[PDB]
Amino acid sequence: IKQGIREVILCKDQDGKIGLRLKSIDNGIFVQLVQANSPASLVGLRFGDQVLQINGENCAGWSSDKAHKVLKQAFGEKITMTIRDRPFERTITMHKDSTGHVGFIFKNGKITSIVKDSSAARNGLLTEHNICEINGQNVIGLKDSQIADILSTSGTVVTITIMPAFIFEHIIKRMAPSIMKSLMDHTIPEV
Repeated sequence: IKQGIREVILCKDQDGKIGLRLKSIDNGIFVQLVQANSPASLVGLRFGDQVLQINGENCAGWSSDKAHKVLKQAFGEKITMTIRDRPFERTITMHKDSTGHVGFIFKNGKITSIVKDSSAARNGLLTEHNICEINGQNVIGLKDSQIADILSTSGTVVTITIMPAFIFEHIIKRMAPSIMKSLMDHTIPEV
């Protein structure tokens, strides 16, 4: 989680699209969905991200409907956005043991238990937290088996980005779980 506000310049695709859905939370506007292969993913917008401004207009108190509206009525040429990076999330780094375990049980993305003497324990991982990303990759809507596969196919060092479930549940709300599985950008970023 990069601590600060950064600026991104977007450009609508051939189809007029930017690949973004935004959700109103606590009188801000947050990224609910980033579509793979979109101007939004290229410029590196992330699920969870706060949008403070669009085109220099403040977003405070905007509905989702309204933020969606504004994006459609902007010249594709240059959409400036000012972004606070994943303010609702934290990242934990952990080490697998000899037996290739970090030390927790989870279900539907939600960590539900932590195991004694594990790295999960030593690093103070919490239950009631939804997994957002592993080792830099968005894992939301993937099935547990897939999430579990990512964890085995990772090095010894595992980095998890987590979000309190109450907040996660407020964000994905009004999002059908297939759009997540299919459309939500699950790719390693591109250099």
